[PDB]
Amino acid sequence: ASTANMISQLKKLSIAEPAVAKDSHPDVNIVDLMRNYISQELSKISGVDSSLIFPALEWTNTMERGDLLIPIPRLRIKGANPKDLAVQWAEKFPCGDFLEKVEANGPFIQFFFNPQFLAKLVIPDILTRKEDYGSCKLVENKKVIIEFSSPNIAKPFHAGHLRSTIIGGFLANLYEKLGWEVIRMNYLGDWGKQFGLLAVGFERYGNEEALVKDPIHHLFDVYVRINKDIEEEGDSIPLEQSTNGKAREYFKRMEDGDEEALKIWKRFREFSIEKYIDTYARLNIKYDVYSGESQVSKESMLKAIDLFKEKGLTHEDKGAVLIDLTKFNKKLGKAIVQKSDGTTLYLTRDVGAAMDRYEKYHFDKMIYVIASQQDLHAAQFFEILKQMGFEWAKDLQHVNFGMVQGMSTRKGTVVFLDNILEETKEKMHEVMKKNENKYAQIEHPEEVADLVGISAVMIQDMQGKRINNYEFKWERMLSFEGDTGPYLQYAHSRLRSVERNASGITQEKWINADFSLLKEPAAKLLIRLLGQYPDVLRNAIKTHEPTTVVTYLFKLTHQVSSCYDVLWVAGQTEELATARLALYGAARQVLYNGMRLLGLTPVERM
RNA sequence: UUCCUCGUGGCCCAAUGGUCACGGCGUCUGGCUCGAACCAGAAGAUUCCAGGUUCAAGUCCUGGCGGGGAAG
Repeated sequence: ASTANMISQLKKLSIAEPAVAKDSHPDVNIVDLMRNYISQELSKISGVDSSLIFPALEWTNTMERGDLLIPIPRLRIKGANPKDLAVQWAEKFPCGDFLEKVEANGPFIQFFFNPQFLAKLVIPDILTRKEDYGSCKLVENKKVIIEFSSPNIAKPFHAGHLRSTIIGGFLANLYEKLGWEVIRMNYLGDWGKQFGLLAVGFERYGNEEALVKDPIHHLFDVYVRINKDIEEEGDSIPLEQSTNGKAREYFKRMEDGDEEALKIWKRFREFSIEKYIDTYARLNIKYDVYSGESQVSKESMLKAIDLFKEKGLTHEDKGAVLIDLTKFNKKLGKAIVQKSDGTTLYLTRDVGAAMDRYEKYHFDKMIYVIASQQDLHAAQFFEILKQMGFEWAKDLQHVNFGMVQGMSTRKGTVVFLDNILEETKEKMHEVMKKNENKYAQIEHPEEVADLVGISAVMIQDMQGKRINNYEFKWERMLSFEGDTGPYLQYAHSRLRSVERNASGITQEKWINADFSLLKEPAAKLLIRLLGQYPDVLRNAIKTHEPTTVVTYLFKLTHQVSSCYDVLWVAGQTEELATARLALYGAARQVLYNGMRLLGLTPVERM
């Protein structure tokens, strides 16, 4: 046997334990292949079980320290001296065609993959599976429900709601790529005093004809004014006669039955959902079901109430049903689940909704993409499902995120998301016209500008970890130089130009290129880069951070761009021209994959 | 007042507990006779403070300070 054989032995090798081996996928992750190899070999040298070595292998910070490394201390070898072991094991390590070099360094052992070896396997793999390159089957017939955005249709959809939307869109695409069935659910906040306020407000300032001219502009004007009332008349006018109370009243009429209200409501409900469907689509998102606070009946809600008692979780307080979660967690406190008047509160509705979902979908996992401002709530909610004894309770997860600051209707700082997009599109359109020759070759400058701007908007948000807050600033959405959406778009766009620029050669020929011709440092760094996308995605699903992907995407595009200035595809020998076309080709495919994963839309020209 | 969360270069920000902290912006020097929305090079750090756990801390623990959030 030999090299093509070692690969087989390594692909059908579960050196990892029943737990971690479910992570080893030598077949679709070059780094895993190496993890296997390195483990098998280092075991033969060290005497240490390979299952102990595998998880001790770490991907490096920068590509200067190798492709993987292992901290000897981690192996916990009694009385040993890591620095010596490193040296010993390192100088004796079999490189073969896999590794380029193994070098001891302090208590660590670094492993430098052989770029040639990588090239021959990764590019073809990438060029062949294309949109499925990063893919990996991490789950066996599992269904997940991801509830995201879930806005209150009675309030302006501003820049702040961009977050729960794109994050949820991301997790959805990510989960699918790793083998999950995904239900994209928008849990619309469409049943309460808030809508009441909007309805009342429409009587006060609404104008049926202006509504038709531009529903949204008018409705916003309505929202604005009616809200000035609640503010201006603070604690004066007695409830029944005040605006606020008048709003609560309108909701009563609905929750009561008033066929008159349930009509103006349903009218709004249908319309809003239509307006939303376009917006989400403009962000490459298509919900499977548009649920909502309304969709959870008093049946499901009360059935839950009984369960709280049935399990001895509630206590009576002057007619109100409460739940003191202290027993379970001091920080959780007490929660009102139903008030004296009988009205079940939102904490109870959420539990209803939950149970309803488990019944209808029998999901293996449900992800709640809410904002950090609902941390306590989310926690209580989860705790309750636990103590209710639901098996699935343990399959619920809350993915939070920081807030976009600088959005206030009463401060006039408010700016709708549809407009943020639009305004950015126009700006991107102008920079696009700065280059006549090129601009001329674009068929739909408008469509493309909007794609470019959206990438700008999305990336600037996904660059840092969800948890981080950030100040709304137009310059954040309008920048195109440096690490910005436009940067990725331009890289993708120029890699395509290079392709078109050499139609003379086609993909089929790329896969069988003489990869040995990709020996330059720049090409090596880029090759190594290419084989990490698979690890990136799997790590992405652990951190649930768009930034996990975006960070990679820039290292990739950065390296690509470096290469772009030294490795020409044009004016070369057909042999070298095909070699680099396969390199840039794969690079483009990976960038394509990642961008889509994040929810952006690659552009061919800009 | 109680709880949570963030604090990394002048500004934004990354990091599996694993070595001498990744990028962008600003700024300095260069490069337009397959896309310069770019590239090459330079300078800028003790990762908020006092400690602690650990072979190893930006990362974990306690407390302080500051911003944000939540509860009362």
